Amino acid sequence: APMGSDPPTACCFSYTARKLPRNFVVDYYETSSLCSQPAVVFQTKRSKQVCADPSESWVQEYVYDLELN
Amino acid sequence: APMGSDPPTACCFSYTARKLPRNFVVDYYETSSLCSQPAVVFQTKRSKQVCADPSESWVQEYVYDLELN
Repeated sequence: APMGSDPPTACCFSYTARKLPRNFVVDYYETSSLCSQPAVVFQTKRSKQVCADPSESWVQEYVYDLELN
Repeated sequence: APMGSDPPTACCFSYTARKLPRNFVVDYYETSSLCSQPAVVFQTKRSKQVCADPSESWVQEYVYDLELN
């Protein structure tokens, strides 16, 4: 059926500059795909969501910890 | 006070390919600014929002009509 048209896309334009302490990341969220530059988004406690360069190994590590417990 | 962190940004990655008939644009919405590539978003009746290249004169014209009545 006629699906949506072509809305924008929540793509990160940059990233923070400090690794969020595990005590500051209760969850996370990934970007879209349309834009050729997706990224991982960490959800904290006194903020909302923070973009993170997947190129930083610590980002992949925190994601793994979130996949576990 | 401690504002938000650095959430993603609703930036358009592309644009439709056909001018939306005036009978298909009851309103519109502009993108953010963080990303060096903002754009205008038209709100239709059987969709939601559609990105549009501000380089197309018809896009600037429809925006003017929306600023009037």
